[PDB]
Amino acid sequence: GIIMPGLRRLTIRDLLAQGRTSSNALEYVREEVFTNNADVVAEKALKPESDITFSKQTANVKTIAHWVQASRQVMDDAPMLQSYINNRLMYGLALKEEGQLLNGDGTGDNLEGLNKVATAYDTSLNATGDTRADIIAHAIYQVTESEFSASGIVLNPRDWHNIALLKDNEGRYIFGGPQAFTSNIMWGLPVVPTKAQAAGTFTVGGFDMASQVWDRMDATVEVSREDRDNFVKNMLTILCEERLALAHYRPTAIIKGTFSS
Amino acid sequence: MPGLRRLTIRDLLAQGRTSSNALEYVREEVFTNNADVVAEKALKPESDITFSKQTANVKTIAHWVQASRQVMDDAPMLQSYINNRLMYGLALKEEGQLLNGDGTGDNLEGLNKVATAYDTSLNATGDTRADIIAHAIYQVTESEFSASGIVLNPRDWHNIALLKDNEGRYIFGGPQAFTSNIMWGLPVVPTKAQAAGTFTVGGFDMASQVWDRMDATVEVSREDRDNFVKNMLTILCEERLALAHYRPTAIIKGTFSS
Amino acid sequence: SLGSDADSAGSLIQPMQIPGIIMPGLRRLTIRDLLAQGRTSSNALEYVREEVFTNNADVVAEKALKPESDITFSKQTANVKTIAHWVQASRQVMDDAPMLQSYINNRLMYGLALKEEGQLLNGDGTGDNLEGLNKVATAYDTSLNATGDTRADIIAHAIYQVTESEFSASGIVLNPRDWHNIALLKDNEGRYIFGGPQAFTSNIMWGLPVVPTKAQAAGTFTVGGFDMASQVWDRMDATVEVSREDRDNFVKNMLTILCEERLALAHYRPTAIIKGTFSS
Amino acid sequence: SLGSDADSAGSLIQPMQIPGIIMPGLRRLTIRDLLAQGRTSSNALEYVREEVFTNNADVVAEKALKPESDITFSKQTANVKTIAHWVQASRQVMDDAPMLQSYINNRLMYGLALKEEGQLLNGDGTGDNLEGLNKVATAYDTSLNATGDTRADIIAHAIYQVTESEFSASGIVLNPRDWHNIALLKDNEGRYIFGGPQAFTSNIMWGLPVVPTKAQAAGTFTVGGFDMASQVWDRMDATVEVSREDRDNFVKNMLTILCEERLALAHYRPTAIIKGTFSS
Amino acid sequence: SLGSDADSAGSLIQPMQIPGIIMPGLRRLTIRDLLAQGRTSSNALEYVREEVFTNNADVVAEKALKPESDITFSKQTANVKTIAHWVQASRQVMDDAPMLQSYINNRLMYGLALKEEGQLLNGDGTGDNLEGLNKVATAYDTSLNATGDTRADIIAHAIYQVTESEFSASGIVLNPRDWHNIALLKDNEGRYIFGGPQAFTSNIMWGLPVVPTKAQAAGTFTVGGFDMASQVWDRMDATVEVSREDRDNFVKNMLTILCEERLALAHYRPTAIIKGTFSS
Amino acid sequence: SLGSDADSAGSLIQPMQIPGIIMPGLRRLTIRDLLAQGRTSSNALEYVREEVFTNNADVVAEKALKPESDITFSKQTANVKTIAHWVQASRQVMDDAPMLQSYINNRLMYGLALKEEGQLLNGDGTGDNLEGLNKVATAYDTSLNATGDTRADIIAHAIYQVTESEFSASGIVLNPRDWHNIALLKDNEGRYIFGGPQAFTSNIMWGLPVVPTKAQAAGTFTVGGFDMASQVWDRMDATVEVSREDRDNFVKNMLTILCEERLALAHYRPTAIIKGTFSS
Amino acid sequence: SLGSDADSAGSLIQPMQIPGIIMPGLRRLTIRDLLAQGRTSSNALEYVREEVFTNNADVVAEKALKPESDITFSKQTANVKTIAHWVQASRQVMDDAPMLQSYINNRLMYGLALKEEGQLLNGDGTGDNLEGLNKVATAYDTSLNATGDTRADIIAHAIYQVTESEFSASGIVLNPRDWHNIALLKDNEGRYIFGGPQAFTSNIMWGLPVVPTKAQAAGTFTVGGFDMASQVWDRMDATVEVSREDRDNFVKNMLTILCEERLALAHYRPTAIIKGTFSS
Repeated sequence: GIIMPGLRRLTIRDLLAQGRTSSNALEYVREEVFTNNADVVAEKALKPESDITFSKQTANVKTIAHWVQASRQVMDDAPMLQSYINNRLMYGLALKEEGQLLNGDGTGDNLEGLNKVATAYDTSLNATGDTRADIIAHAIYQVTESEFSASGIVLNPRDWHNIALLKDNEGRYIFGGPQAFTSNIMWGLPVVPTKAQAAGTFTVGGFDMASQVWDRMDATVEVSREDRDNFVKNMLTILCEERLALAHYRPTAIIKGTFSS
Repeated sequence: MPGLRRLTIRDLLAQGRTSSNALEYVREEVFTNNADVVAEKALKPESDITFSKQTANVKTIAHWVQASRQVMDDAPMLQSYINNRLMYGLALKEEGQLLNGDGTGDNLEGLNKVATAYDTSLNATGDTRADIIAHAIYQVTESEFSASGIVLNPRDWHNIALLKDNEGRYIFGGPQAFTSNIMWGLPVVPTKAQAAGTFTVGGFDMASQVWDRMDATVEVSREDRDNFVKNMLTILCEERLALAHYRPTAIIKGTFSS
Repeated sequence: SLGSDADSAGSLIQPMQIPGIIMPGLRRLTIRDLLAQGRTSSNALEYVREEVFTNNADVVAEKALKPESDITFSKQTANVKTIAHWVQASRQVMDDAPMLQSYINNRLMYGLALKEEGQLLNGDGTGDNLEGLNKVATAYDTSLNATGDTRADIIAHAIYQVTESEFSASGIVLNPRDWHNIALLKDNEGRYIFGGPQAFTSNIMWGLPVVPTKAQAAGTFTVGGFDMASQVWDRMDATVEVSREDRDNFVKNMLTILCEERLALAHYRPTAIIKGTFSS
Repeated sequence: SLGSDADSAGSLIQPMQIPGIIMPGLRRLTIRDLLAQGRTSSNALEYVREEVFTNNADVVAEKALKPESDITFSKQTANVKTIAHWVQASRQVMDDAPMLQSYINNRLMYGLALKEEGQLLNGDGTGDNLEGLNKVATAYDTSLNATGDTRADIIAHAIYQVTESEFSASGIVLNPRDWHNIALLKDNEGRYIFGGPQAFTSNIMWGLPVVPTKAQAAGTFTVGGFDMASQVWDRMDATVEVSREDRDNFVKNMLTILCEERLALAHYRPTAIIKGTFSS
Repeated sequence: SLGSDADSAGSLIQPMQIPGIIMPGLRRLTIRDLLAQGRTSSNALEYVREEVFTNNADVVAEKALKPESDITFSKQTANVKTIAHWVQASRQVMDDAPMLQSYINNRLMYGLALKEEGQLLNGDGTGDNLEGLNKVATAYDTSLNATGDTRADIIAHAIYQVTESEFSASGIVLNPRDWHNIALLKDNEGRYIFGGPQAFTSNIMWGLPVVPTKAQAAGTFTVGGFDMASQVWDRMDATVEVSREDRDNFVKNMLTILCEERLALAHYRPTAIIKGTFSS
Repeated sequence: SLGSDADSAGSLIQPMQIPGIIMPGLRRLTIRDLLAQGRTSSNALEYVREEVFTNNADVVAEKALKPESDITFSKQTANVKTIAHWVQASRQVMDDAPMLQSYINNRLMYGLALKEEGQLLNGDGTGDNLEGLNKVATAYDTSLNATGDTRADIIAHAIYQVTESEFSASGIVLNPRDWHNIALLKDNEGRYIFGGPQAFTSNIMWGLPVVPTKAQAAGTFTVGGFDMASQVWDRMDATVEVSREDRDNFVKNMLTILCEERLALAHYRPTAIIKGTFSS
Repeated sequence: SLGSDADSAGSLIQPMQIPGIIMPGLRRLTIRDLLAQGRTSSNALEYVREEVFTNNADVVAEKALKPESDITFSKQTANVKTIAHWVQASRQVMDDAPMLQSYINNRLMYGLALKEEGQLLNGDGTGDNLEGLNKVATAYDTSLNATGDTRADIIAHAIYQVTESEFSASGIVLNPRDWHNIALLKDNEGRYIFGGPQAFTSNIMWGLPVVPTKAQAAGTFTVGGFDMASQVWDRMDATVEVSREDRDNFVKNMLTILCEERLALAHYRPTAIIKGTFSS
């Protein structure tokens, strides 16, 4: 009966379609333009021709990891401790796992993160005298234009906090009062608060189907004694690596913006 | 996986396995033979002999390559490929020593180093490159040992077989049958190791012997130094040899002054 | 008056028929038989060829650092190309000539497999022409040429240039005419090198099979270890399909015969293929 | 004086008669035995070969239109021509020379069978005359000629030109005189290429049977796969008939001897037959 | 001093007699046995050869009038000539040497046969002299002579010229001295053509038997199918008779030994024989 | 750092021993087996050879004085010389290394037999050196040298000079080098006389066996009828004796090894032996 | 010390005697065996040979005069000659050396038979000297020599000239030195005509056995049909008689050993023998 020493919210990784691969890099097809010309046709008449543009895209596999040097003795003395450290690095890694999935520079090392792919928020949607929550509501609607049902919201914890505590001109909580509160949800959608999301920034889309995460090697932990001089110093190097790749089937289905102030 | 040519050097030489640091044999050095006609009731000539213990050490040849741990998993059979490729790359440099070993320190006593110099006065006016090799074979006789083989740079040997009389006909083989590597009833091994313009001839079949201490192997480590922390994989390919040189007089090295 | 012609009884006589059509010159298909063949399913092929082998394995002293050798690789791609042609014939003709169809097929597969050979030998890479042998092929070493060399002297030189990559030369490809002018070589004295007037010589040179094909343009020659150097990838075997519903064929009482095939040429070691030009 | 002179006693002595006539040189009949033979029962022949094969087959881009190819066929006809000749002779001479009748025939079957070759080799093709080999035969490619070649080289070139149609050459035909000078060729040293003075060489060049006949004009030569390239079709075998009632004959005490033959030469593949001229 | 000199006892010694006269070398008579032989009993011979054959055999159009051929015949004759000679000898000698007459026979019978070949070869033809082979023989075709030919090249050419008659040659006749210098031919390298010094050298050239006879004048030569080209007809065999009553012999105590023979040379095919002269 | 050098673990590792000793190149002894080998038991040899045969045999005139001939003789002597050498070693070495004892014998017998062969060929003839072949040998005749002759010709010339003694040649003695240079003779074209690069030639010349020995000085050669020309007489065969008492060998713990042989070379016919030089 | 020096103890050792004498080169006799042999009983020979045969046999016209022929004969003489020589010896020597007498016989019979051969070939013919082959021999013809001829060519010519006699050649006689220098003939390329250096050339040329004898002077050569051109008549065989009472031999204790022979050389046909000189 081992007990987990971390958090219990929703991971961006959960909001995505997970899959396993074996290839070094993945090549797929991103649907571009869909010129739909379907119409009514009389008998003995010619029919409409629709068109579908396509673009060949490639998602490279990147690797994330870290290690720790420990005293060989200490480890053999406290068996339970080692198991703990292992189950700790998995979390410590999963945090920076999101960091990439969110703001992937798309460079030689970084991945092509969501924020880099997402369509910018439409400003003309903003009304008069409407809060921050209103903006997100507009974003959810802006997703519909991609012909995809929005599912998921990513905000900086500090921001998401103040948002949940919005009041009107009288003092009433915009959200469900303390009494009837449930969990991290909004507009009937899952909310993922992460320090990865920069303050003032936000992301919304139908992640559950827009983009999918491809796993090459599941996050694991390996240990070595003969690593370098670990042997002559009586050390134990613990490794925690994981290699994956992120694909993007629809950039339109994702949106990111900024809270004006 | 590249294919090899017809068996080389190693085959020309005597092969034998060992299990020691080095080899020690005894060769006769100077036989001061003063045997002569003797006048009656006079003092007879005094002859003498000199011996020496020559030692041939066991050297080690190897090289390694470190590849990305991921690269290996993304392509399984690659492993098997590099292995069969390092064995080759090594076995090539192996001959390199056997031919041009410096003998100094680490380097082995290569044939060309130990080999007795070629005689220039043997070259006559207007001789083919083949006439020279013919001369060499004779010089080998000055040791009382039959010539065993010839070693030439592939290109040189190539231009040799393509010789022709002042008529136009080919000497070795008329432009049909594959010209077999044979000169004056002697096997000819063309190796890149032998630099162009240079050549070697001798009674290899019993002039020198190659002693294998350890056969060529391929070992792979995952924890070598950084490796594990750099997600690297080290492939190793080593071999332990020992080259002996019984008769140095039965080996000639020269240069085509063409 | 009663001759054998139009004006008279000639109409009464029936010219004897010679059952069986006369199939013309059938060039012997080669080249493809010289390469490795294998079926595929994808429209493209990603392979790799050893580019540079920086081997520097030396002797190592005891307790010393060993040499680090390195290997360079070049990721290559072989795209699948399509070759074909069609024929539009009258539906009547087909019904009035039984075995005709069976003929046309065998007669198209030929015309098709012909351009196939023409591609493999002289590709291009650009457009749709596959990266043919000659295109990829490493150039000949002019330095090898000496003085007073024959044409056969050169091929001998070329064969050595193949050994550079380390691979036995599998065959030689020459234009029939050049090959011909070779078999008829005479020494500075007058007699023939190969067969003499007594008899013709077999298609063998320097112990290697000689492949003379109209495919190889005159003045050019190719040598290498084809059976290893490059492999052909068969996506779709050469097949013949026929449709009467095609275009307006149904309303015109017509048939459209199609003969197609999908290939893809992959090159493993260009270093093992030499191409050159006979100096006239 | 009683000499053997006419004006003395020569009258009494009668010269001895030598039985038998001195038939001139009998040329060896070839060609016919060379070509394929078969008999018919009609006045002409009809066969069909492929003429134009427009093969526009090629590589095709994606979504593109394919190359259209077309084929052409033609009905080639070979008519049955007739050859003959007659000889009028006095009935007196016929009765006073028994063995003669049976003789004339032998000298006619030959005379006719001789002009048979005359056609088969140089058939004018003009209306009545048969379309002989030379008229049909594809001309020799002058380009094949190299610099400083013997006559033997030329023939070697010829044979190759046959291969340029995918057909194995059968035999060679040259005027004896030309063939002679060839057999007597010698290298720059002085030795004979074919047969050393001790004995004459056999009739074989480049592994092919050589047929020397006065039928072939000097400076001209023919090569090809005769054994199959063309076929002689017999309608009526050579026959000899005699009539004493033939028109005027009877009243003038004459005898008319006739001899005829019905043939038809077919030329299936002309691409496999070459004819050229030596550079005198 | 009793020696064996003329003026001493030498008179007592009688030299030893060696039985048998030393007869000179006898030329191997060939020509005679080379041709066809057969005897007669008349004065001359008459045979007949097809003079001129007018071969008009040709392709005939239907309903047309056929070509007419004609033949000519000529009667050629061959006379019987007489060869002989006599030796007038004293009756004294004849009786004092019994075996002499017996000897003279084997010396006259031969002596005649020697002059027999003489006519047979270089028969003047004019008057009584038989029309020998050379006179009848067809002249050599100077046109055949090419540049850089040897003496052997010519004889080879000659043999071909015989084929123009349509008859294969069977023999060659040259003056031994000329033939000799032929067997000793060398290539531009010095080596012998017929046989290296060690070896002999059979009397065979170009597959034909060579016949060297001092009868054939130097510089001249002859080739043909002799055994079928001509026949020698013997009227009366060689005979030897002796008369003492001849002329004034009875009163001079003498004899006259005669030796006569009657021949008749028939030349059937003058076309199958060729005479020439080494232009050098 | 635990190394394998003397400083660390070098001691622990025992180098692998190689059984036996490496004897230098043993020159193949010839000459001795080239002559007649007979037994003896005296200090010297005596025989007699006809020196001068003044043959004046001639034609005689009747009753006259006949010619007077005369003969001359001489006694030739052949002394018995002695060859030997010794080596003294520590009795300790001998007892410690068994093999050495028997080894030295095989090295002294040969070491002697060599200087023996060296004597037989170039025996100074002075003092104790026996009169060797080359000294006794008759000088080559320069007159035989013709312009443009190869070294192989000169040898052939020598053989003839041997025949001048009515005795046939037995063998040829050449310095390995000179012989080698000969085997590599080329004709004016470029080919080899014996050679033919594919295979090396045997040691035979003009039917005579060739003997290349380093004993023969460079530029010098010998030819004759050795087997019947000269004879080697053995008084005492090669033997090896040892003694611990040879002089102070006792009080020094030494061991003296001796090896001697007694010979006598007889030269019967010097006229059948030749020696000369080449152009240097 | 006690050495083997003459002035010490060597006087006690007796040199081993080699039994027998070393007889010089016994030159092989030839000539005599070539010619036919038969004994006589007289002192001279008489035989006759047909000298001039005037053969006028020709063709005779009818009832005309015949040709008169004529023959001539001449008596040929062949005188017998004697050859001998004696050697005076001491009575003492003869008794002190047993086998010596026997030796002399075998050394005299030879010495004589040697000058016998010398006569037969180079017989002066003048006075007592026999008329040897060379004197009789019909002079070699000069015109037979053509431009660019070897020495072997000349001998080939000689053989032919012998044929003009109508007789086969039996052998060839040359001075060994000339023959030898001939076997070493090289073509314009440097190859040996007879036998390549490897092989041994046989004593045969132009199919005829060659006989090299010192008897034949250098530069001279003889060819013919010796086996029946000349016969040697033995009157008295070679014998050896010895007397003590000869002259003063008895009072000086001497023995005169004699060796004589009586021969007679006959030359039947000189026309079958040729002698000449090499133009060197």
